[PDB]
Amino acid sequence: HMIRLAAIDVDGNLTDRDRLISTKAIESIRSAEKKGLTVSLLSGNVIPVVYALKIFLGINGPVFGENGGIMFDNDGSIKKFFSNEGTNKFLEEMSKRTSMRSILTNRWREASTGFDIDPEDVDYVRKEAESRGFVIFYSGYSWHLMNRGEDKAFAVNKLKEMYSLEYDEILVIGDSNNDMPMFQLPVRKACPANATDNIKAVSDFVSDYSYGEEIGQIFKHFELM
Amino acid sequence: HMIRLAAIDVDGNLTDRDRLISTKAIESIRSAEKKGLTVSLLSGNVIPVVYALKIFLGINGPVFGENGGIMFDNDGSIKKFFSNEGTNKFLEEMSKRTSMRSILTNRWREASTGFDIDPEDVDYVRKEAESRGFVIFYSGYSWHLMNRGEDKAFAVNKLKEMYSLEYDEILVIGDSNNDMPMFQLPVRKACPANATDNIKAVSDFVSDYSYGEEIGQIFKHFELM
Ligand SMILES: [Ca+2]
Ligand SMILES: [Ca+2]
Ligand SMILES: [Ca+2]
Ligand SMILES: [Ca+2]
Ligand SMILES: [Ca+2]
Repeated sequence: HMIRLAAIDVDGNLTDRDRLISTKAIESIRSAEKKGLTVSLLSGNVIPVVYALKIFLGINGPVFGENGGIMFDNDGSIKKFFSNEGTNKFLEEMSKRTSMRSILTNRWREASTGFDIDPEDVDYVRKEAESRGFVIFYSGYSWHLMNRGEDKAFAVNKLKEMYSLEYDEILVIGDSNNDMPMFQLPVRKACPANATDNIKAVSDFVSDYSYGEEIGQIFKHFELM
Repeated sequence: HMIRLAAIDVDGNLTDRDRLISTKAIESIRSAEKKGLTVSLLSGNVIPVVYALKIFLGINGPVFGENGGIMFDNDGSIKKFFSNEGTNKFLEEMSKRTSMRSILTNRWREASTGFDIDPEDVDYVRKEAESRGFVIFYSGYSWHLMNRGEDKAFAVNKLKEMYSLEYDEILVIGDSNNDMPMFQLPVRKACPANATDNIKAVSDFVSDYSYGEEIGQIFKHFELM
C-alpha cells in the first residue's frame, strides 16, 4: 500500500550533533506534507515542547510527548493516557537513597517522570522500577521512568486507530533501541546511517545520511517528496 | 468495561508442574465460554498442535501457534502472517558451523523455525540472527527463531481487530518473559502466582494459584464465571 503517515522520533532523527533541529529535515517535512503526507512527531520531552515544534515546524498530525504517554491533537486538545502519580512517588523515594534526581522539565510532565542518575545507580534503580511496573531508558535530554507499555508502539497504534489506517500505510523513522517498539510493528521502516545494527536489520530503507539529512532521502525513496 | 475475550498463553498457565494440561483449567474455560466469553489460546507450538487443543479442549476463538505467527480461525482456515523461508535458511547455514539443529516439529512449521542448541553457542547465534532481523528465545519445548515482531502482541492486536474490540475488553493471561509483549498492550492483565516478578508487577490481578488453578480464580475475579 501507499504511505499516508510518518511517525518520527524527534530527538533521534530530527537533530544534529549538538541537538539542534535540522533545517533540512524541517524543509523535507514541509515538502512531504504539501504533497499529502501526514506527519506525527514522537518525543520523550514534555507536551508544551512538542506542541512548540508542532506549531513552529508546521506539523500536520498529532504530536506525542513523554514517549507516547501524552498527545496534542489536531482539535487543539491534550489527552494523556497514563499518570505520573506512581512514577513521581517512585522518584521521590529513590532520590533519598540513590543519585536519582528530578529534572526541571518534570514541572510540565503529566504521564511519566524524567530524571538524571549516576551510571553506577542505573542497575539498582532499573530493578526497583521494574518491580513496581515501570521501566527506565534514556532518550533526548534525560532518563525516563515510564509505565510499562507507555511507548512508541502505543503511540503508533493510536495514530493507526485515529486515521483508520493499515500498518503498511504507516512509515516509522527511528534510530536506536528506544524505537524498537515501533520498529517491531508491521509498519514500513526507515533509519539513518548511524542507526543501531538491530534497527537497520529490520528497516525497509537505511539512509546514507544522519542528523536530519536522512529525512529527505527517506521521503524521496518512498516517493513522498 | 466488560471483558469479552481472553487471550491465554498455554505454557505455564494451562499446564502443571509436569507440563501436562490442567483439567481444572479446561473446565474453567468451558464454563466461562458457556457464559459468553470468547477464548483464544497462544503458544510456540505448531499449528496442528494448537488446532488439537482448540478442538479437544473446546476453544471458541482463534488459536495461534508459532508465538503468534500462524493462526487457526473459526471458519476452519489457517492463516500465516510470516514466512519460514528465511529462518529455515538461517538454521540450514548455522547448523554447518555451530551446534544449532532442527527439531522434529519443524516438519509442521510454516512461519518460523524451532531449534536445539548448546547453551554456549546461543550468543554467537543470537548475534547472527539479529543481524538478519530475527530473534531467538527459549519457550515451551525448544528454542524459537522468529521474525522480529512475530509475537503475542501481534496476535492480540489481530484478535482486537477481528472482534472489533477495545483493549479494555480484552484480558490477557501469561507468566513468562515471552508473554510480556501482551502485557505491554493497554489490556486487562492477569497471571498465576508463579509468574515472573515483572509480569506480576504489571498485572491487574495476580492469582494465589498456579499450574492451571489460577484460571478459575482469575475468571471469577473478572466476573466471567
Ligand atoms: Ca530513538
Ligand atoms: Ca540519533
Ligand atoms: Ca527529552
Ligand atoms: Ca509443537
Ligand atoms: Ca508462558
